[PDB]
Amino acid sequence: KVFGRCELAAAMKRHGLDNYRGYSLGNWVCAAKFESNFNTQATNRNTDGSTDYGILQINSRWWCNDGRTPGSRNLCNIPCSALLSSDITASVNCAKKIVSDGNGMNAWVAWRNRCKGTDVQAWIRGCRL
Ligand SMILES: [Cl-]
Ligand SMILES: [Cl-]
Ligand code: NA
Repeated sequence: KVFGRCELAAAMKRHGLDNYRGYSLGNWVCAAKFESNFNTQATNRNTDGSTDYGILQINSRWWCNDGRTPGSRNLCNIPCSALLSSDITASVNCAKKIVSDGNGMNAWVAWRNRCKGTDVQAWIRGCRL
């Protein structure tokens, strides 16, 4: 599924991401935009053989099992394919564990490089929340 901007904001707000660990809704929408272009089916292979999955590009080395990342952990206890569903619930629940692990949203390289320190509220402007 390819979300619209306001549609995704509404879905994320309902799943409890607005101000989760102090990160306002605009941060999560901005990160999803630049990680996946709002596409729940996005995948990208990394140089170490791990793969990033889904709307928030969650990585198989630490967070989910895809059966081909040797010596990886499965800290969210999910198959990585669950992160590609049109229902973002699995992605959101796993992202909550990532953002709580100490490094906040710096875990997402695109957030660090393209959202951090910008006017992230612009990403939810005009949406009916
Ligand atoms: Cl915001
Ligand atoms: Cl933080
Ligand atoms: Na894994």
